[PDB]
Amino acid sequence: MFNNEPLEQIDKELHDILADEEKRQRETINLIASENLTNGAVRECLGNRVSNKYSEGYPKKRYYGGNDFIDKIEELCQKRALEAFNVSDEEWGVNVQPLSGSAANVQALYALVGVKGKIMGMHLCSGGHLTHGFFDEKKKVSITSDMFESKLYKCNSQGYVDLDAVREMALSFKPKVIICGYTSYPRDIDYQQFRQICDEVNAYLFADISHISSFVACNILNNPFLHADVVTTTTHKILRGPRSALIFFNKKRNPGIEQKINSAVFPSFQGGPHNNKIAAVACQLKEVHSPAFKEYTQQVLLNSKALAKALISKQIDLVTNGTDNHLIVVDLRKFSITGSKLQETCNAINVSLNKNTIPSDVDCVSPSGVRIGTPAMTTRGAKEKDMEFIADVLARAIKITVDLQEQYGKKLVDFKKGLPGNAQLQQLKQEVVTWAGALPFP
Amino acid sequence: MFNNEPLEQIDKELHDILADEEKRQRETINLIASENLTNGAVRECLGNRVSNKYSEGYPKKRYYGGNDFIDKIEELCQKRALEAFNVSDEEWGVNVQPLSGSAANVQALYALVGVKGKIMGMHLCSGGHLTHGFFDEKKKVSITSDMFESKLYKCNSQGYVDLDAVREMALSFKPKVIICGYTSYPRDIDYQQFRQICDEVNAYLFADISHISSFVACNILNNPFLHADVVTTTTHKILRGPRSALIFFNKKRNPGIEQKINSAVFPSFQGGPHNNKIAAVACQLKEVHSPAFKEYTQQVLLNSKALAKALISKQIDLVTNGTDNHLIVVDLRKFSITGSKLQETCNAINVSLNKNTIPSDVDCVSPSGVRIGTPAMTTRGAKEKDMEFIADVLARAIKITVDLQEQYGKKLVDFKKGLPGNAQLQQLKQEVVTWAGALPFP
Ligand SMILES: COC(=O)c1ccc(-c2cc(C#N)cc([C@@]3(C(C)C)C(C#N)=C(N)Oc4n[nH]c(C)c43)c2)s1
Ligand SMILES: COC(=O)c1ccc(-c2cc(C#N)cc([C@@]3(C(C)C)C(C#N)=C(N)Oc4n[nH]c(C)c43)c2)s1
Ligand SMILES: Cc1ncc(COP(=O)(O)O)c(CNCC(=O)O)c1O
Ligand SMILES: Cc1ncc(COP(=O)(O)O)c(CNCC(=O)O)c1O
Ligand SMILES: [Cl-]
Repeated sequence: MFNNEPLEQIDKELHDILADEEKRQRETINLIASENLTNGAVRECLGNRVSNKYSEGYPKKRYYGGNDFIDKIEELCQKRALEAFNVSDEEWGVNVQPLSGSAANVQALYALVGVKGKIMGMHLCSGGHLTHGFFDEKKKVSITSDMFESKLYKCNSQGYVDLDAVREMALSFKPKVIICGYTSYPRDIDYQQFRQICDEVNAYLFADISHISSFVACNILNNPFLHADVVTTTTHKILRGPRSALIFFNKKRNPGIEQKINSAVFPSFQGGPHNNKIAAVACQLKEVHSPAFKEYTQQVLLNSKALAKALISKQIDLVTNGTDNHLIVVDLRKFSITGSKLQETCNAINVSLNKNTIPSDVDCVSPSGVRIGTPAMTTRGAKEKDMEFIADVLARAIKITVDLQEQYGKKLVDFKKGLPGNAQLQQLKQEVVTWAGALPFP
Repeated sequence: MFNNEPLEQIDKELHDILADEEKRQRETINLIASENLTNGAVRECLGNRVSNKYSEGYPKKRYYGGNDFIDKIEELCQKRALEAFNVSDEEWGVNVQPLSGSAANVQALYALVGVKGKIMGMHLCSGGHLTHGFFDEKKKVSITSDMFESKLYKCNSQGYVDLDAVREMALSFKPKVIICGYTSYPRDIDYQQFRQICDEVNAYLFADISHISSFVACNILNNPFLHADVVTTTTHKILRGPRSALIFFNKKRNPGIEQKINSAVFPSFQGGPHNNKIAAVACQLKEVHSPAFKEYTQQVLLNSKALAKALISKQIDLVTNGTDNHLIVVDLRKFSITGSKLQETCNAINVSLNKNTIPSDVDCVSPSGVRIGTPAMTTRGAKEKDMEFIADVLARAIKITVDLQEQYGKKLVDFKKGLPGNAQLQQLKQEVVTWAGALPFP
């Protein structure tokens, strides 16, 4: 007793905006480090009827039957995750039901520590995620700072993790979990030294590798699996999967972590799984293991190294003066402009990037940087030669921002008033749209 | 640098299970009360490229830009939600980012009370959801029982909400939230009475209409908006949308609950929203408001009324001896078989249903009932006349179960041993599949 008209006919208002979004995405130099583009195969999963199914519990331990084919899919997804991260399904378990990275972290953290639980994570301003225990003085911003007791370590003035400060913190504060793996961190991680600090204080090692998952998979970067009790990743970023999360747990290092974590996901926090998510993670995970995806990951780093290089060739300062991964955080201080200002300037020329804090920063408001990353563009067929152009565009943006601030004022309200109608921005968007509009597009 | 190979050629392994799943669904009499089937237009959103975007924040207040088209998509969703639930956007707000009902409830609960806060909800065994503060003696099973201090009210032997008990409890325990709205409850709710007890104790009124959302929209059942501070609903059940949730808040009764609820969702709990969810919800919410969907909802109840009647005509006991909504809970005591067994008997014949507790029950294992509902089959186009046949199938299932329990014993695996190859179940399956396979399938 339903309507079966396609989306164009059924809701013309919506289909318009979705085709507009398509065009915007197609005609953008997308530098959001956390973004990517899924193929049609993954979206065919997310669009699949497999999501009609309530399948609470676990495969072979459902509450309902009729989950014959769902069980197979959940199992295939777990088979492939551990396969793809080169871990033995005898030493490592994986949960494939978490709905997103933020849910997975909260869930996994709760499993290890529980309420009033003590956790250590990197501060937001230093490159840590909200779910790593973020608070301001006035408010416990993340549940992770509220349902848990959280202390936060900073990076040094040069933007690097200070393992010394972690020790000072870990030994005195004495937490049950220490979190490593970050949201805007341009360098690789010394996990082994984290393992060294965790042992010293009997803490669990939590590695959230959401930004760098593919590197870890493709053995391009350090392996946290060698040293960590839990590892969480999102699937929608560099892994180029759907929006979802995976929780990995070392059965060997702490048996009965399986039940602990499998129950945190359900019934502690979640209800029915989203099978279309699961089905899509399955789909992307097949691709992850292939040596073709390894080419793509290498390409991401090649592009990032080249981009960093090209930005430095133009007298632009980077934090840590470079990158080990897919991401660069530009320091804007020498230019006397905010990341807030530059983000707007880039939006006007169809350049997606986000503002970001740096180490000298004191507020999440008025931050002195932007964060770019290469996974999306790499996916669109861009190579190292193309990086000079993006660098060129970012430099021009920066110059135009400096000009517009001089003409309208350091006040953001004022500044944006200078943005529309501007001759050079229209010129630059145009060049951007020209080049962007014609690259490969899943 | 991607593969655009379609699903059938990219991952043959997976496509097959999805094709198998598709077939099972097409050939099943689905009586899972919480299930439904989405049209191809809602699946077209879930598959849309809009999920590429990271848009942490709220519309007009993102942390990024290039959210021009997403802000519109999110805005149209909140418009249509408040429309559909017939509430004024001046009086009520809605959050459209919760990833599923359990996240929404956890989020909304937190917003109202926060850590170590006091909540009251119906017990699981009495019809309550896990997210309404469920614990057992041995463990706090839901986070809602652990990150909150929860107390649980039971229905009377008759299977109805004992409002006396709720006051006896609310006045002594004195919680800050009371939750009503249930997972397996066959009758309508007296919300006013709930409003009356909440006022006496200065508590919030939490109404979870996930199972009955459509009724309430279409004005077939009591309206919780008249009395409630928060209203949560999932969107994939009777509403027949994608898997997602809505949180509704009364601004006039509770000013500044907006920021409280909006910040609970992000950044307290979640990260990026899932814009395909949002896009799909929008799509369905348009459909919800049409006079045509009111037809479907009326049809649901018509069917459930007919099914109940038909079941009673066959000497089958229902809890509350009937239904006000889409769901029936059969009491199985006169037959001396558990729900668990009958579920198994039914899965064998492509009848999907679920074991459910009753008032006499004292364990969530070996419960004395099955919960059935009509939303899915009504979707297939079943009418009141078709309800005798389903009643007929369930009666026969119940009979065959008593036979198998007699032959192989009261123990589960033993009971299962009789299940495969049984002459009568094969005739009944065929019979099921024949009638089901030929019904309209979105
Ligand atoms: C009370 O809530 C808050 O104060 C905040 C919530 C989100 C905040 C934030 C602000 C900026 C800035 N400027 C940047 C972020 C990042 C960005 C990647 C977008 C961030 C940084 N810098 C880091 N490190 O982590 C993040 N997690 N989520 C988001 C949006 C961010 C978050 S501040
Ligand atoms: C430690 O975890 C547990 O004990 C349980 C988890 C889920 C449990 C459960 C058991 C049964 C049975 N029999 C039924 C449920 C229902 C069913 C609708 C599936 C339920 C009932 N009865 C109610 N009312 O609420 C529910 N929320 N989620 C699920 C699966 C259920 C939950 S018990
Ligand atoms: C370390 C980390 N963990 C989790 C998440 C995100 O979880 P969700 O899937 O719930 O958003 C992010 C992305 N953070 C935002 C960014 O990089 O832009 C992250 O960087
Ligand atoms: C009252 C209530 N709230 C929330 C949920 C489910 O939340 P998720 O969308 O996160 O699964 C249910 C369904 N519960 C299971 C059922 O009826 O089968 C429910 O009955
Ligand atoms: Cl989804």
